Amino acid sequence: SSRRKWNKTGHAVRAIGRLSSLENVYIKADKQKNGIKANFKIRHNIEDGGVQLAYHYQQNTPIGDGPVLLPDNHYLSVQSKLSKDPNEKRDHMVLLEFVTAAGITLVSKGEELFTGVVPILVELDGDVNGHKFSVSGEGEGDATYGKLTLKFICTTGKLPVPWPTLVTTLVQCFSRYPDHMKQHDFFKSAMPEGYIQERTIFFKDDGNYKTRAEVKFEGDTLVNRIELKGIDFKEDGNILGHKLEYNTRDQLTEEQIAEFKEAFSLFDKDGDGTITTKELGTVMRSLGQNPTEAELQDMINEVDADGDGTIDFPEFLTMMARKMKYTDSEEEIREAFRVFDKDGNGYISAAELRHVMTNLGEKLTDEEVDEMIREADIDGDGQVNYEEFVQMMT
Ligand SMILES: [Ca+2]
Ligand SMILES: [Ca+2]
Ligand SMILES: [Ca+2]
Ligand SMILES: [Ca+2]
Repeated sequence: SSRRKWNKTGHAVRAIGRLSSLENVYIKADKQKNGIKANFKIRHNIEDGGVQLAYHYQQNTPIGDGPVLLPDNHYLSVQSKLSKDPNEKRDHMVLLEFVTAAGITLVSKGEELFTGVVPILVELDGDVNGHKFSVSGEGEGDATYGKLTLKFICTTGKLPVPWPTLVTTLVQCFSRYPDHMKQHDFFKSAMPEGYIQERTIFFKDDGNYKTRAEVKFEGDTLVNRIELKGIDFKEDGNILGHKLEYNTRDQLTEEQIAEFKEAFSLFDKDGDGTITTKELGTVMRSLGQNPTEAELQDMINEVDADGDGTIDFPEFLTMMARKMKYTDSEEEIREAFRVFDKDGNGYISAAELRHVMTNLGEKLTDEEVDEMIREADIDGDGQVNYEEFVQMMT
């Protein structure tokens, strides 16, 4: 019951950390190229702990002359699930993804090509630090639901980088745009003739990928043909060392749902099943921060799938599930620590933890605070240090 009070307060602090970061796929118009650009950050969990970040910069430009839709700023929100085919002997990846557009609060001819199930083919040739490879993929897309299902095989044998590092490179035309956002769908507007998609992908503390792809219909089939070049990777880093987790570790016990609901209720103080800017502002002040109305709006917008300007319960569950699927960076975890460690000395004291609990509205007398400090205090100094916090947080 003191482990329930860490869990709750921890989840709240994590929720605020999610709402204050930029996890989606940000798309903007690029009038000079009659297309778009994007930027986003991908997290690759490192198998023995930690996260490997990959910073993406993207440009798309139409292959044809016909007119295209240039969007207002918005984002795509991706849910990916990687798995293995138990009968496949070759080095491979099975991928299932659901992609939805959002970020604009409350139809081109190309879009007609996507109203049913469309076969897909993908072909990639790569070269990373001189290690060459090829990948072929096939499956289908159902843009009505933002859905893709694909299987990929490394046709040259063993893949010299981890599969997850290639997911972004391996058809954003299959995204589901909501009815109020159909005029911002560049990708389908450019079909059937297609677009060129280019990226540079920076793997933090390591090398980079450069990619160029052509995405277009070839008969009935939507084809993505790509070349990729990787340079400057460390032979012992996460990429060439194969130190990244493959598998989407996507639990969500009913128990975990229940813990997220408890943190939800800390925000949703009128119990109506949705969090407003007023409510989010209340929580953040009480934790020491002082956001403006604009920032609170932008925070909500980051996870506001229906665009009504509030975070409803299912939208909060979705946000929290994703925040637990991928590991936080050391900078992020330190930030969370600093919410508690108010004097910055590296130690959460009983006094500091009371101050946060008092301030967040809990009745908890000196007594139970102690009980909480004690629960987390591994080395018995009567305080919680960074490493004890990191553990209390998993
Ligand atoms: Ca509410
Ligand atoms: Ca909403
Ligand atoms: Ca302190
Ligand atoms: Ca301690």
